[PDB]
Amino acid sequence: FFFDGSTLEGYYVDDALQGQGVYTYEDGGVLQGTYVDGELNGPAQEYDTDGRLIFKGQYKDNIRHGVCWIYYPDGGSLVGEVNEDGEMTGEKIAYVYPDERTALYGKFIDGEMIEGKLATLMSTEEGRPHFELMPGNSVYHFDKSTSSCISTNALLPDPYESERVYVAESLISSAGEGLFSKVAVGPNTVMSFYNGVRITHQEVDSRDWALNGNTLSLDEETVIDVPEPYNHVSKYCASLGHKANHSFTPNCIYDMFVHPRFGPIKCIRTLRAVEADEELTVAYGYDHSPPGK
Ligand SMILES: [Mg+2]
Repeated sequence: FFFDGSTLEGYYVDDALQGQGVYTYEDGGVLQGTYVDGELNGPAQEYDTDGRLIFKGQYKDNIRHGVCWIYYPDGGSLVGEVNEDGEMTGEKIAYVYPDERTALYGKFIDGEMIEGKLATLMSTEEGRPHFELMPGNSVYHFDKSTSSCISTNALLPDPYESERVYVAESLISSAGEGLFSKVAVGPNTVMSFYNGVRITHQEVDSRDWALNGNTLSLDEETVIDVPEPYNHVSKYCASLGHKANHSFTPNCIYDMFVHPRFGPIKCIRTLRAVEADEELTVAYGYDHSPPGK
């Protein structure tokens, strides 16, 4: 909120704040809230360590109250009537994907997805979202990978990804399979997720490189990998990000993603507009060298 976000006024009654106020959190979050008698009461917006919106909702007696929005840097969000304690815990909470349409609506506990059914965000009317369950039995839950288990439901595809990309034989290369866009999309579009087993950089750096075909560093402490049963689509297709080939002229980029089912992972995001049936590629780099030598 440096250039948009309405800057506001407040007034004091007996040394107590009324109206708009700003408070900084321990982690650095900046809350712009509404105050009634020096306590949070009314609409509030929170911003991260920069000017980006990470929360929109309202407080009652210093506690978050009704329908609140939580925004992730990747474009996803979590929305629902909050607990009496201000926590995203209820039966009507939803994770909404970056298209602000596809959603997983259901039971959440403190922001964790316990039972999210596929749904579509049908309207907001600009306060509260309205969801409609999609036809079917598609349910999802927070299921973060370990060092050996990639997923409790390896053949259950991510529904957002499945409408956007598919795996087929690559034409502009000889790396075998490739990842292709199903639809035409503009730049900055999340297309696919890179989930996998969670291992250590020391593990990847010290083992035979032939085991590192599908390795991707997630942060300083961990590498995401799609090891050998799972490198086969018949054994794993919950996510398909590892199928995107590497190139010196990529049309996509790896990026951090907060996924309600997979947890902290990376995703594939377009660099430019991409056409239907166009192959998606990411740049060579530290965790995937160019051919040769
Ligand atoms: Mg590859």
